[PDB]
Amino acid sequence: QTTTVYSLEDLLPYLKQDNVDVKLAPGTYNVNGFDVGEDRLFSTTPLFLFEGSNSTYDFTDVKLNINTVVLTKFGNNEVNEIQILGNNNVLKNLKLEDIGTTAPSNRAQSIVIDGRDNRIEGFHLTIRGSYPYGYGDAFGKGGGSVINHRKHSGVLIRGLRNHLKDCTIISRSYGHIVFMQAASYPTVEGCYIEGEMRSTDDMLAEEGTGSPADKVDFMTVWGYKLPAGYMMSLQEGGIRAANAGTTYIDGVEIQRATDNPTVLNCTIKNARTGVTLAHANGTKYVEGCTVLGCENGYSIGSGTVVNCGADAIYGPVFKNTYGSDKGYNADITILPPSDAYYNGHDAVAYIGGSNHNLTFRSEITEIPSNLKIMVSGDLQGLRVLHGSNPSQNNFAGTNIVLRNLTNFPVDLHSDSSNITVTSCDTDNITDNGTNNSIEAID
Repeated sequence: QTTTVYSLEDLLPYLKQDNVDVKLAPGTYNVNGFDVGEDRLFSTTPLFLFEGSNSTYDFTDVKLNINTVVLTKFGNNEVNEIQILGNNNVLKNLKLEDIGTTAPSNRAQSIVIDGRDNRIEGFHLTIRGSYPYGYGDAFGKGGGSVINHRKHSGVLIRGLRNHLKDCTIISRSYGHIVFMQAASYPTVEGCYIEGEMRSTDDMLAEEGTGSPADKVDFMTVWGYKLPAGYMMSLQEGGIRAANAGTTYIDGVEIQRATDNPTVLNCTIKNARTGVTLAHANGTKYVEGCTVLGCENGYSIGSGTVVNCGADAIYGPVFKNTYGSDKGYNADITILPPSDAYYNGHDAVAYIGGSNHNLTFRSEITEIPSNLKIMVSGDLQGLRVLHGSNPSQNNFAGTNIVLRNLTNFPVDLHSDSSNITVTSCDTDNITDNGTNNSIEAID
């Protein structure tokens, strides 16, 4: 009942068919610039457009090598290597690697998942080729950039009930590793997600070289010269819900926020954010995850984070995004450091909003002197200095349960009120808020 094909040329017709069971024979397949043309195999982008429904595609032992020059062969248009438009499709075990580091002419997304009830399982994806690469988002991630960009993202989850399962996503590109736009009930489960880091001091050492950052005198889009002392990711989000977007389901174009995301048992390493879902609506659930060396650990806005862990070497494990945050319930383990501490944010957590139930657990005995649990106050975060992103800093906290089962100190700012604090040690808790309760525990 399974059709096996032995070339990308013979694969493509099946992508336009419904109810097919297709296997691409074990082997290596190469997509290079010569392969993209009007009379060539890849006439249009997306390269692999899964338009059919109710189909299964097996890519076991398939290595698909896509030369990044392909990202420049479609004019000034977005290039997507893989897009699923149908429903009830299963794609499994493909190994996809972006070859070379050539930047996209405009922008690129390796995999885009529209439709409903699709699953991508067991993929191994390596993302390469973007501009600028080496600065993170310091000189622009959207419009009005200090340095113009050609972003390359990895997996874009849209549609309805679409599922990313047991995948490895390695990024060496300036883009989100895994993100959700206009997605209803997306689920990310069992995935390993990894980017790479670079200190702002290393960036600043480009002074005099004529680098692109050197030529703008390191003036960031946040309004100030790039500060030393921070560790940045070269990628954007690890698992992120975008603000708003467009998806396609059953020939219906839909503009909406992401809603009801679920993230289960994922390890995220060296991204801008471990798991950030504050922009998603509906029920948010994050369970069993590990976040290592990210600039921020967990920021889902509201919902549940349970049985999760983050280390604190490069940024806070937990951040309330806005003062409008409400009903954030979290049980987070501060993991032992995966590398030396280089956390310029001067906080292991920033807590604000109202009606939160927060538990922090750790075995760490050696606490860096700048690391503190903050309830309200002026976070020294890289992107919120000197009034930048003002809704994400300097906001009040009210009616919050804080169970500090850690040796980390707690600072309650004067904008904090009705904070119920239990801690291993209350001697390192400073309270300048209103009607805060502070009880020690064994």
